[PDB]
Amino acid sequence: EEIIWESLSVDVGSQGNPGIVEYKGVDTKTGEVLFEREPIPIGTNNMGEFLAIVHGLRYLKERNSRKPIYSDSQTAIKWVKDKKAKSTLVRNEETALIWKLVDEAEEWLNTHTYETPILKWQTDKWGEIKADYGR
RNA sequence: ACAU
DNA sequence: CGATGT
Ligand SMILES: [K+]
Ligand SMILES: [K+]
Ligand SMILES: [Mg+2]
Ligand SMILES: [Mg+2]
Repeated sequence: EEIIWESLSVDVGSQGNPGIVEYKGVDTKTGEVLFEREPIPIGTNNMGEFLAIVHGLRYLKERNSRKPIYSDSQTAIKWVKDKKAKSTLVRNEETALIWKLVDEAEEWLNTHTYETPILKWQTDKWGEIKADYGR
């Protein structure tokens, strides 16, 4: 129904899918960019979406913030819930870096706790998520 | 079908 | 139009 403005919003941006993947997190109320991941040469949209949420979890935990996270990715929200990124991307030399980060993100989820609500951004009702890359 |  | 996902 109502946007929770006191929140963190994350999104992926890519050049190709699979392709170059980046992500960022922003203050939903103001759009202030709070973190930005250096581009990863080969990844999928959903791996980036997943990494972005997990990074948000770690960012908020480190700052003792109870803010929820918005993501527009049904897939990544479920992957974080499951603590398991069920990506189809081939594991080979050129995808090594993204798979390393995904493995480490899962590993972090399996060794830490959090109460952060991970909420679906309702793009159809509210427009594009505030962390969108505008491509 | 829905979410990207 | 193509791809990644439930
Ligand atoms: K975009
Ligand atoms: K499809
Ligand atoms: Mg998105
Ligand atoms: Mg977007």
